[PDB]
Amino acid sequence: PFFPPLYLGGPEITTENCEREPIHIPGSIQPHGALLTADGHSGEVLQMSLNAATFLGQEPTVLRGQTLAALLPEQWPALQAALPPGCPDALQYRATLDWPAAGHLSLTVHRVGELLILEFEPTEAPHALRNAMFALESAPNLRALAEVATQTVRELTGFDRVMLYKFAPDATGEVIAEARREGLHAFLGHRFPASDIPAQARALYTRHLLRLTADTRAAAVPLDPVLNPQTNAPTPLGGAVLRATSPMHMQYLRNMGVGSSLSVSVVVGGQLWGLIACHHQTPYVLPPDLRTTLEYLGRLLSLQVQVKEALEH
Amino acid sequence: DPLPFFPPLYLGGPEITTENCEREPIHIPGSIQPHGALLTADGHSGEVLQMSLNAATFLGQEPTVLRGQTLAALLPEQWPALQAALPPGCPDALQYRATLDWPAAGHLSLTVHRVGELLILEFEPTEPHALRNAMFALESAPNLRALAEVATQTVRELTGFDRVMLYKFAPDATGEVIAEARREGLHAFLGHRFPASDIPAQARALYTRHLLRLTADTRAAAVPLDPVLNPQTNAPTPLGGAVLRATSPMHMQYLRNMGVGSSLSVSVVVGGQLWGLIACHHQTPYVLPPDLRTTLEYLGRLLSLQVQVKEALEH
Ligand SMILES: *C/C=C1/C(=C/c2[nH]c(/C=C3[NH+]=C(/C=C4\NC(=O)C(C=C)=C4C)C(C)=C\3CCC(=O)O)c(CCC(=O)O)c2C)NC(=O)[C@H]1C
Ligand SMILES: *C/C=C1/C(=C/c2[nH]c(/C=C3[NH+]=C(/C=C4\NC(=O)C(C=C)=C4C)C(C)=C\3CCC(=O)O)c(CCC(=O)O)c2C)NC(=O)[C@H]1C
Repeated sequence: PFFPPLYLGGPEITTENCEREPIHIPGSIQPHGALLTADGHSGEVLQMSLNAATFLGQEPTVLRGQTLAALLPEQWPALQAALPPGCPDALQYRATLDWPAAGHLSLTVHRVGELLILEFEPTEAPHALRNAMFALESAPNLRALAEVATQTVRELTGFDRVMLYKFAPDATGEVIAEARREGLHAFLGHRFPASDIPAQARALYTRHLLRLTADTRAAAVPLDPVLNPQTNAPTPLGGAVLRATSPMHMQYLRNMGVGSSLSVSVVVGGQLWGLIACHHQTPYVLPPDLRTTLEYLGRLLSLQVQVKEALEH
Repeated sequence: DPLPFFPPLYLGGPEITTENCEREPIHIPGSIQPHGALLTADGHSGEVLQMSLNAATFLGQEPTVLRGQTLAALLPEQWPALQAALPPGCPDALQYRATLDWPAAGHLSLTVHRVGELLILEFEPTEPHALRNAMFALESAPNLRALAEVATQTVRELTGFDRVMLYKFAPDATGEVIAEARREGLHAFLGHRFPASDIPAQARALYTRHLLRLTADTRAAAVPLDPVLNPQTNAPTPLGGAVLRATSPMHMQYLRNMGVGSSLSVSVVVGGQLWGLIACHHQTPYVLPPDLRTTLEYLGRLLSLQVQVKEALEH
């Protein structure tokens, strides 16, 4: 099963119970964005991140009464149609708001049962993606495909190190390719145990395909209330990219000397084949539109991995 | 019966009938569609060899001036990028794309690929979260039918085409419209079935490698290359990888007979075989700009993946 989260007086995680930490219900988010939850029917704002006032420019109480209808007039009917009751928690809808306080915000919404989860992040506003797609397709074998993928991602993102991590049948890991800035250690060829990406983590990475930590020293921002009014239970955040990253897993990025990280899951035959793993030495908020490019690349790599593995077997 | 290609018309080959369907060399027509321009150049020196006859009017230069310069001089910023992206021995399927600001012609899209020692350069005029939203909707479709319907409707919304069908090949290469989105008033093709020779086998092989072709105007005359043969080889210039390459007159006649002014399709490729086709119709001529066509190319790949996934959920 899982332990209760901390804020419901559950045990503090260790290296003894690595498999039961509820990474999907931390009750908090990373501070480079803001999150609201809301009722599926009424559009009634039920929870907000204590930092919402910053991004939205709204007097705190104003929000926690109001309706999405009021708050987002153009958007609220689109949401209603895009995310019908009963849809999967994996389905997401995005829009760009030209919002008074903040030039442009990206809005990302998904639905978990009766709750809409809304994420707001700063945003903005060429051929590198098309060029990359053809490059991946003409790679002659899996090894070269891995090399092209890591190089392409590094060029698109500027990340200090981009690896292709591959899981063995027992969940043992292997960096099989790596693109990195001069003057970093080389993790190419190394392996790591199946514990280092635990079992509920690989389960969530199978369904929600891109997760990231923007600053390994930033404090999480609580949800208020912490419990969903609807249920008097924890809000599932597993499909939110803003959802707080396990302090366990941030402590290990710090011990490595990483200040910003990001992965895209590579899913083949319904299973987690491997990750596109990116490292930055300093804090780094990759904007939403560039993340989208990596999300596309994730799908394309998933296709090409199968194609390429089929021409060996 | 499968038989080798005839020589093209310009090398004294025969004209094409219902008898000799399978034997047109559809890849080497010696000509392009008039809404863009094409140059060929030597892959090592960058000497310009062939050009479409309309090139002066896209590129704003006399032929003899174009042909008298190397790509190093014509494309000083792109020439080194081309050479890195398209190394000798690379496959003909690999494409490099850039946008140019050309004085006389505005923003041009440049698409380049390499066939042996030849570079082929295509120039076309070029011009929010719809793709991301579509990607997730496709993935959440519960079964093959719902996927097919979401895919057709999405493509129609993105493009404005009068008719978008998903066309699926059977094992005998007969096909069948399994989903479609269509303009009000058009008659349905859904569930119809069409004989194998409707898409003959020399073109199904080509659609397994080069995943997007179109006819922008089914009455437009093709524009010859000049000279017609590659001076490197005194042989035909391979245009199977060029979206501009002129479209065969037997195909063009049939689209005309169906009342179509504009066509397009992306291939859906599963396990190395052509599974089907996102076919698009418009009643009037219609040019879809290169950046919009890129969205369809990306959807072609997504759909190939999702078709595998939906079919595996099915035994
Ligand atoms: C006692 C718990 C441990 C633990 C937990 C844990 N790990 C993740 C996710 C990841 N762990 C990774 C480990 C590596 N990072 C590397 O750079 C390398 C190799 C060079 C390895 C083996 C990786 C890559 C991930 C994926 C996430 C990412 O970095 O982008 C989680 C899940 C966190 C979340 O879902 O928010 C958890 C709880 N990992 C351990 O190694 C032990 C100490
Ligand atoms: C003697 C040869 C004949 C022939 C020539 C020919 N046809 C193609 C390609 C296509 N034919 C298609 C037929 C259909 N169009 C539809 O709308 C439907 C159903 C609703 C069918 C069955 C299709 C879809 C294609 C593919 C092209 C596209 O979709 O855009 C070619 C190859 C063209 C080229 O690569 O240059 C040729 C030479 N067509 C015949 O019917 C026979 C008599």
